[PDB]
Amino acid sequence: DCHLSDMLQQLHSVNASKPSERGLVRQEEAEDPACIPIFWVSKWVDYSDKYGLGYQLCDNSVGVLFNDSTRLILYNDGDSLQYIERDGTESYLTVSSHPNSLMKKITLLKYFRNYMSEHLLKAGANITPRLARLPYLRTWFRTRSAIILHLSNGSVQINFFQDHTKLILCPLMAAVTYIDEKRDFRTYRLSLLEEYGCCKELASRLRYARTMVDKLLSSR
Repeated sequence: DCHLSDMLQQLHSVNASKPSERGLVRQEEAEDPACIPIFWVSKWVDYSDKYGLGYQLCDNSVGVLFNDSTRLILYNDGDSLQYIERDGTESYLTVSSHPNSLMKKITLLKYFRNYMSEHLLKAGANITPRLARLPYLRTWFRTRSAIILHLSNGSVQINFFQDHTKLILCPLMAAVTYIDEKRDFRTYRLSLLEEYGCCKELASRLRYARTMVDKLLSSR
C-alpha cells in the first residue's frame, strides 16, 4: 500500500532525527492545528473469538469487521448503514428497511454499540475536531503491549495497554496525534518534530509505531 510506505518514511525520518536528544525540546512549535484528524477510534471491542471487532469512531458512529471479512457501519442518525462485502463492494441501506439477510449482522453490531455505551469510556471525548469521507477498519491486530487499528482513509491508530497512551498517525497530513495518560490531546507534523524535537515519551512510542507499520506492510 502507498500510504503505509508513506508513513514508514515519515516515522523513520522522525526517529532518525532522535527528537528526544535535542539540546532543548521545542515540541510545542511542532503543533499543527490544520492537521487534527477528522476521525479516530474512541472505543473498541474484541469479540474476535466468535464475531469480530466492533469499534466506535469519534463521531458516535460504530462499525464491525466480522470474521467472514465483511464490514458494516452505523451512522450517528442511528439508522443509516453501509455494508462492505468481502471482495470490497460497498452498498447503502437503512436498518429500518429491515433487510432479512443482514438482521444478524445488524443485531451483532447493535450489541457492540449498546455495549460500548454502558461499559466503556470515550477516548478523546475532549479533542477539538478541526469535510471528508467516513472510513472503515481496513485491518487490525494486537500484540503484548498494544492494539493497532488501520483505517481506510490511510490512518493508523495505536492504543497501548499498560498506561492508556494512544497514537493517531495520518500519512496524508504526515502528522501524529499523541494522547498522554491525562487524556490531553496534541497534533504534530512529523517533520516539525524532526526540527523542534519532542519528549522521551512520544519519541519511544514513535519508535514503536514504526515497528507496527513494519508489521502491517509485512502482512499486506
